[PDB]
Amino acid sequence: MLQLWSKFDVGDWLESIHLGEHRDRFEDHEIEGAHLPALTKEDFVELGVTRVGHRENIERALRQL
Repeated sequence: MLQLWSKFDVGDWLESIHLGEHRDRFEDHEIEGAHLPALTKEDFVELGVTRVGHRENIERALRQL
């Protein structure tokens, strides 16, 4: 479950939803599962998720969780 994911698990989840291109930068920023729901648009841009569609897919995958 989400709250228990390590930074590496977050990276694997990103890959599972076809956003693996962002895992290295999420890993470098030590993003863990518990952090995901609170990340803002600005945090995502800082993590390099600059495409609106990617951010929308991240949110959609979080809701589906």
